[PDB]
Amino acid sequence: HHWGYGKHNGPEHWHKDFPIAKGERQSPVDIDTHTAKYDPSLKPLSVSYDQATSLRILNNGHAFNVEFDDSQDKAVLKGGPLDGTYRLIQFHFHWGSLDGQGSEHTVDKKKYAAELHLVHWNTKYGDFGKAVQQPDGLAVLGIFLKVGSAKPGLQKVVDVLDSIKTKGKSADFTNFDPRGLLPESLDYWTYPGSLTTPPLLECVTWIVLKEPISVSSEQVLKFRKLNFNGEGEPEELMVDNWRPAQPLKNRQIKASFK
Ligand SMILES: NS(=O)(=O)c1ccc(NC(=O)CN2C(=O)NC3(CCCCCC3)C2=O)cc1
Ligand SMILES: [Zn+2]
Repeated sequence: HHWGYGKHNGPEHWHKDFPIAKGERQSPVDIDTHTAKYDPSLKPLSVSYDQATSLRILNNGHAFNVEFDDSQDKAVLKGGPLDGTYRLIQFHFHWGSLDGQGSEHTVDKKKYAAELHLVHWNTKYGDFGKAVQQPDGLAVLGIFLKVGSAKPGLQKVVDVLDSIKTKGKSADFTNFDPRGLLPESLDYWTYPGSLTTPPLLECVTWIVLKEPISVSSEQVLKFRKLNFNGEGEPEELMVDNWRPAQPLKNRQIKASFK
C-alpha cells in the first residue's frame, strides 16, 4: 500500500484500498461533551504499567512507535468498559504542522496539538494479529497533548528522535516508563471504533482521557523534524499525521464522570 497523509494518498483516498474507511464504527470521532452520558455501569479504570518493558522505537513512515515486550502480562489495561485483560504492545502520537491541529479525536470540535495512543490487545485472543480480527480485540488509551509546560517524562522520547529521522530507522528504547505520559485524572470518554490508520479495522474500544497533558513547544517542534520519507529520498516532514473526525453513526459516547 502507498497510503499516507498527503493530498494524493491521504484520508480521503483510503476507502479505495480499504473500503471499511466508510464503515459503521470508524475512528476518530468528535466528542460532543454535552451529549456524552455518564454511565454508572462503567467499572473503575485500571492502568497497571509498573512492570512495563519498552524495547525499541521505530519510525514506520507514518509515526514513531515505542514497542513493548508483550510476551507476558507486564503492562496491562483493565476495568472501565473492558472485559478481561489488555496488554500494552506500543504507543505512538499523531500531531500537527502547527499547535492548533494534530489530534484525531476532537472535543466539541476542538483540535489539540497532538494525541498519544497507548495500544493494548485482548489477551483472550492470544496475539495482536488475532485480536485485530475481533470487535473487542484492542483497547486504545487516547491522551490529548496541549502546548504549555514541558512534560518531563516525554523528554527521553524527544531526545531519541534525532536517531530515527527517516522511515525504517529504529533505536534501542529500553527502560522507558510510560506512566510519565499520563495526566493526574483517569476521567474518560469511551465508544466502540476502529484503527485510525489503514487497515482501519473495527476492533477498538476507545478510551479517551478528558485531562490533556502539557508538553512544551520545544518538545512538539522536535516531533515535527521527523520525516515520512526514507533516507536519501525527498524530505517530507512528518506533520499532520492525523485522520479527521468520522461519522458517529449508530454510536453513543459514554462518560466515566458526572
Ligand atoms: N492510530 S491507532 O488507532 O491507535 C492504531 C493502533 C495500532 C495500529 N497497528 C499496529 O499496532 C500494528 N503493529 C505495529 O505498527 N507494530 C506492531 C507492534 C509492535 C510490536 C511488534 C509487532 C508490530 C504491530 O502489531 C494501527 C493504528
Ligand atoms: Zn494512533
